[PDB]
Amino acid sequence: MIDLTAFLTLLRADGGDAGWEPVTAAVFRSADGSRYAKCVPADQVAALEAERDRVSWLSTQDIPGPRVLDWRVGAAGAGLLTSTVEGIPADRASASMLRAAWEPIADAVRRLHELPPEKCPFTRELGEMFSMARDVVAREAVNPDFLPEEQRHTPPGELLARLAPYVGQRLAQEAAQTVVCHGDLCLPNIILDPDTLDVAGFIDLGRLGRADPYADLALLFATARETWGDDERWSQSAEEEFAARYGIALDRDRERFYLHLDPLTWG
Ligand SMILES: CN[C@@H]1[C@H](O[C@H]2[C@H](O[C@H]3[C@@H](O)[C@@H](O)[C@@H](NC(=N)N)[C@@H](O)[C@@H]3NC(=N)N)O[C@@H](C)[C@]2(O)C=O)O[C@@H](CO)[C@H](O)[C@H]1O
Repeated sequence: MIDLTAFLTLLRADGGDAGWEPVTAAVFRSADGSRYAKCVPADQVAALEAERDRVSWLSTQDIPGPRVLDWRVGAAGAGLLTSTVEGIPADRASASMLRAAWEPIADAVRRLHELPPEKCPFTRELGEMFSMARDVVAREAVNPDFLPEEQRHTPPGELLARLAPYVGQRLAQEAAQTVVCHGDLCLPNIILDPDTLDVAGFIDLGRLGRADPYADLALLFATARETWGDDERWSQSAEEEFAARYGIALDRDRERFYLHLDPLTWG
C-alpha cells in the first residue's frame, strides 16, 4: 500500500547515511530529526509539486514555515524534502499551554490572512473544494473518522446533500471575504516554540491558497475544542477572544459549513 522501496530510493539518493524512516503517500523523517520528506506515487506527483510550490512561495512572504530542501522524481513517484519546524505541535499542548499560545496563534494566523489574496499564486476556493467533495463522495471514499461525531453514522451522500444547496450563498460570502488560507489549519499543523509558546511555524501547506477565512478558522476552533474539553463556556470565550485579537465578528453558520465540508474533501 505504501511504496517504501521506491520512496526510500529517492530519499537515499544523495547518500550521507541519513537514517530516513517512515513516520506515518507517506511522511518520513531523518534520523537526526532535522528533515522531513513527503512522498507520493506517480499518480499524485502534480499535487505534491503544487505543495512544493506553496512551501517555496511562502518562504518569500515572511510567514514562518519550512524550507524546501529538495525535490526528487522518478518513475514511481516524487518526494518533497523540507526542513523541520522545531517545537511542539499545538495538538500536543495542554489546555494551559494552548492558552499561552492562543493570542500568538491569532497573531500568526492574522499575518497569514493579511497577505494580499489576489497576489497569491495558489487557490483552495470553494468551487474547487466543493468539486473535490462531490468526487470523494462519488468514489464512496470519505473516512468517517474525520466527520463530526454525530455525522459518523450518516451516509456521506446525504451529508453532501445538506451542503449542496448553500454553495451559492457561501461563494458570495467567499467573494466578499477572501484571504490566503493555510488550508488545513488543524492544531497539529501549528508548531509552537516550546519555551516561549509563540508560533514557531506552520507545516502541511499543500492546501495553501485563497479561500474564505472560515476554511481555516473552522478547523482551528474545532481542533482546539479537543483540548479545551468539556468546558463549553471557556470554549466560547476562547473563540470570542480569538476573534477579537484576529479582527473578525464570528459567523457561526459559515464556520459550521466549512467544518462540515472539510471531511468530505479527503480521499
Ligand atoms: C483530514 N485531515 C486531517 C484530520 O482533520 C479532521 C479532524 O477530525 C477529527 C474530528 O472531526 C472529530 O470528530 C474527532 N472526534 C472524535 N470524536 N474522535 C477526531 O478523532 C478527528 N481527527 C482525526 N481522525 N484525526 O479534525 C477535523 C477538524 C478535520 O479537520 C475534518 O476534516 O485530522 C487532523 C488531526 O486530527 C489532521 O491535522 C488533518 O490533516
